[PDB]
Parts: sequence; C-alpha cells; structure tokens
Amino acid sequence: MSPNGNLIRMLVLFFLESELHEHAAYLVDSLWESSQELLKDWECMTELLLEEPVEEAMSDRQESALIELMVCTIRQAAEAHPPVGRGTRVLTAKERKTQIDDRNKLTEHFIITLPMLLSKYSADAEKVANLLQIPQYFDLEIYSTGRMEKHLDALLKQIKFVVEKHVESDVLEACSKTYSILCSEEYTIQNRVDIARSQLIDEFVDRFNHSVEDLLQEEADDDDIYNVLSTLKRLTSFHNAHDLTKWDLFGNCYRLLKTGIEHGAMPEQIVVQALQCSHYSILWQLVKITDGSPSKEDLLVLRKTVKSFLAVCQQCLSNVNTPVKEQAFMLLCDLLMIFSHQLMTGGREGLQPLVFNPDTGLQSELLSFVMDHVFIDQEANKIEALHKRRNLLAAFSKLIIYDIVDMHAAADIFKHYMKYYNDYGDIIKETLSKT
Ligand SMILES: Cc1c(C(=O)NCC2CCC2)cnn1C
Repeated sequence: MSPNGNLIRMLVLFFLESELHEHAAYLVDSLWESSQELLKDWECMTELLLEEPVEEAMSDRQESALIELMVCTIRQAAEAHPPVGRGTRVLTAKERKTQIDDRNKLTEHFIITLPMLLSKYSADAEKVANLLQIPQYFDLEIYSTGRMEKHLDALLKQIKFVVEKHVESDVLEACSKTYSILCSEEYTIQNRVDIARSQLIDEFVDRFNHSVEDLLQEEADDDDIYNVLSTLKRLTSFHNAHDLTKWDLFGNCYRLLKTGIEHGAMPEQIVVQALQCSHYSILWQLVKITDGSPSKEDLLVLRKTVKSFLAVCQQCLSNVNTPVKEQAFMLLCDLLMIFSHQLMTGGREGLQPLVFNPDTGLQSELLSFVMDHVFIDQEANKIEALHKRRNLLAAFSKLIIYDIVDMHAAADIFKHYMKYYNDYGDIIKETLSKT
C-alpha cells in the first residue's frame, strides 16, 4: 500500500539513475513475468501522483517517469503481449481471464482518476500527452455500465482545458486521438462526445476567423500573428482524424497563403500550418466524393480547389524559409500521387475530371528542391533531419516510378550525386574490408 509505494518510487529511481534500461516499455516488459502484481498496482501509482507528501516529495523528473512507466504497465496489461520490438502470441485460459479482469480494473480506475491526473498536471505538455495515451486502453462500454457519465463529462472538461492551454503538436494530437476514440467506439457515449467536440471546434473556428480577419485587415501585430498561428495549430491537429469540412477552413487558409506569396511576409509557421490544414480539408473533400455518388459539378468544384492548392504549394517552394519548402514539397509529392491516374482504380473511372499531370515548370521545380534540399553538403537533430530528407526523397521516388516527373532527368541527378560511389566505391569497399 505504502510498501508498494516505496517499491514503485525506487523502480522509478533505478529507471532514471541507471542507463541499464533506455526504454520504460522494455524495463516494464522485462519485469512483467516477476512483478505483474506490483506493476498493476494503479491505485498506488495514481496515489503517488495525486497525493501531497508528509517526509520527501517527488521531483518533476520522477513524476514524469512514474507517469511514463504507469502508461507502459496499462498498455502491457490491456494488450497482454510484450511491446513493439520485444514480440515473437496464444494466451492460456488464465492469461485471457487475467487480461479481461485487468482491462476492467484499469478502465474503472482511470475513468475516475485520469480527469484528476489531467487537472493537476494540466500545464506540463509532456505529462499530458502521456496521460492522454490511456483512454485507447479503456473498455469504453463501462462509461454507460457504471453510471459513470459524471467522469466522461470530467475527462471532456479536462481535454477542453488542455487544448485551450497548449499549442505543442504532441499535446494537440493526443487530444485529437482521444476525442476520436471516445466518439466512434460506443453509441451510448457517441452523442455526448460529439456535442463537446463540435462545441470545442466551434469556439476555435470563431477565434481563428476573427484572427484571420484581424491579421489581413492589418502594419501587423505580434498579437495578430500569435492569434492566427495558435488557433490554426489546434484546428490543423484535429483536421487529420476529424472531418472539419462543414467549417470552410480551406477558404481562410487560402487567403493567408495568397497574402504570404503576394506580400512575401507571412510568418513561416502560419504558412506551414495553413498548408497542412488545406491539405487535410482536400483529403476529406476527396473521401466524401469517393464514398458519395457525386455529380459533374461536385467533381469540377473539388478540381478547381485542388488546382488552386497545387498552384499555392508550387509558389511556396520559392518561400525563403526551408520549413515551408519541405511542407510544400511533401504535399506536392502526396497530391500528385493521389490525383494521378491511380485515382481511376476499383471501377472509379467517374473521377477522371479530378486527375492532374504536373506541367514542365512544376516537374523542374520538384527536381530543383531534390538537388537543393535532399542532397546537401552540410547531434540528435541530424539523425532526425536525415530521416526527413529520406522521406522527402522516398515521397519523390514514387513520382519517378510512375513517370509523373521526368524519370530520366531524375536518374541524371542520382548519377551526379552517386558518382564517387560509381567511380571509387569498389576501391573504398575492399580497402575498408582489410582493416
Ligand atoms: C562495382 C563498383 C565500381 C566499379 O566497378 N568501378 C569501376 C568503374 C568506374 C569506372 C569503371 C564502383 N563502385 N562500385 C560499387
């Protein structure tokens, strides 16, 4: 009770203090067979996290590590298998019984305590993002079963406060996914969550629209910039998993971008976010048009939107800020692949009016960016910046394979940059073998 308290407090200390386990997930997994009883004492953990001390308090770093370990135990209990990259998966009657009982315990416990955890740690971006990994493991039918409506209201309150207080992409994405899970995965609670979600979106679209209007009518203030960026960030996060097309966000993103090209003075993050949001609008417009039975004018309206946006992304390759170029480049390489002839697979030849062939100018600009921003002369930031350039090339590779860009001009560039491997590689290879 307080015994298990010491053992957990020390488990959190051994984790942080030794570099004998890099990953909380792997520490939890390794101890799982020997210490399941302890590692599922969630009452003990939430008590450590929520109580005020008598003596000796927990540090921010140990609080963070307990939350990260707690969430790892919640996963392992619910999935009843080792974590990704310790796998090898057929449960006994008693493992299956233990899994169901564990899912019941952690659901009842965290429906009650997760709102309290979010309240207390509301301002800490890393902690909140970790805590919001918990609902995915809930047996959500229990929100009805337990007359537990009061606690669903409480989580929704706390997600609203979190979304309202934060702009970090991890927090916002955690919030987006938590609404997604609450809605479409039990009818009983669907209607209540939909109401809270659309009210949250409503308040954010209003503040966004008023801020767009402020920024563009305006001399332009650092307040004007913050208001546009901050609200657009929230809406961009949600627009991936939530269909926000009912709110015409593409229209205002389009003005922000047109303004940024014309007068060349739109802050980089507003352009990047505006590009992402516009993209998510278009992808959702496309899904409604596939699944529907769309008319001629339906198709020709989505086309005008998509051609106007392809134009914007092209112009944005010329933006001074490389984060804009990369965003514009990534979207060009997605959209040119989606609105390719592929779109007329699975008996969907109705969509022909939506098909796009990039002109010469665009193909050449998509070649330039590869030469200038994938293949560059010159810690942790650099393994990350390299995986990105890999993804940019890989995205662009797909266009080459299906002849959407000039596949010869592309390989000419791959020649140029591989030369030293094709000129000296064998000699370098065998040299390095004998050392
Ligand atoms: C097999 C190989 C070579 C090679 O055969 N080099 C000779 C050619 C350069 C002009 C003639 C270089 N890189 N790798 C991988």
